[PDB]
Amino acid sequence: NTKYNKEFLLYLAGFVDGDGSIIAQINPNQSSKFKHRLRLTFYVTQKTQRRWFLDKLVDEIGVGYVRDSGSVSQYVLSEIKPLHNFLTQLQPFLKLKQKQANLVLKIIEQLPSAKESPDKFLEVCTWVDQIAALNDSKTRKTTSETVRASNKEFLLYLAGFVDSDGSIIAQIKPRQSNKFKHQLSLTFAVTQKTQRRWFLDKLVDEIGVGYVYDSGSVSDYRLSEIKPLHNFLTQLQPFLKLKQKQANLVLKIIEQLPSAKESPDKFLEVCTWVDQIAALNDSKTRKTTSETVRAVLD
DNA sequence: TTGTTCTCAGGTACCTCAGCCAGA
DNA sequence: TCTGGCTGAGGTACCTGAGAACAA
Ligand SMILES: [Ca+2]
Ligand SMILES: [Ca+2]
Repeated sequence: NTKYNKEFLLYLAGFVDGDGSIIAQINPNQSSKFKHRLRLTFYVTQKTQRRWFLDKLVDEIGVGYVRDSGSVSQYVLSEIKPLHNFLTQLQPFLKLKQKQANLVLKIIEQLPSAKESPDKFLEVCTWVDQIAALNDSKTRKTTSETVRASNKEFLLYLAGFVDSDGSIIAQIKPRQSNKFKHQLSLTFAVTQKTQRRWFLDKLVDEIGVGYVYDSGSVSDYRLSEIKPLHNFLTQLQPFLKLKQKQANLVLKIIEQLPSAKESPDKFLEVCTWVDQIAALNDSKTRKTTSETVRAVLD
């Protein structure tokens, strides 16, 4: 049994709450004693361009594997002993997926019994149900019914959730009344299905600043005020693993706003910093760029 | 002339299942 | 009959922009 470092577990619990998945399944199976086979899996998905991150996990956790699916990759752990050992250690730090974790640990321990009785098996399948109910389940076929046949601790965890479900954005917004016809915009955002808004609300309390906004079926925590933002990113930046470049770039920009609102040179140079931030992001619908701002030649 | 609030939306990058096979 | 490595995809729940309007 490997013991995992607490700091590793804090960050990881956040990223897992963000991009991870804790899953239990009943596999239709003729060979199986009860025509069904239970699978338990922990997943971390990420764009293949960042599979190094998932490759790190394999090394740090020390078990599991990484697979590709064209554009997107996954870390996967289904081996039972190690899975229980890992989840046992991770669950105290989970906030969104903690109930799932614990249910998967219960199932794992009750296994030996489940396989030696039709009735014990059934009960266990009703835990798989529960887990699926907790997840954003949408394509599940085989169900049990079928079978009837401390500030550093918060910043480490918050870095994790931010590296996964969050976004550090910098924008150049076209505007007539602006001295150089464009307005700089910096934003820290965290996104979440509106049914977990209570979580983005918690952030407003813990961070001290910002607001939660709703739209369609999702909500955002957003932070755009130049001061608070600089304060926050200065604190949070040491603990980021995917978005550290973006965080610094935003701090470097904020520090050079003074001299940027003075000369068309500094302004256009700071615009290239915005370009770099979007390059680093998974940018897809960006319109106004620095080259655009180079119409300032007019 | 600037900062900020508040909502919307394109295009995925996730999540959460589905399943087959070889080995012991 | 059991376990773990490996593969495919449905349908969002995110990310990362956009811009109109309020408040200075
Ligand atoms: Ca998520
Ligand atoms: Ca992500």
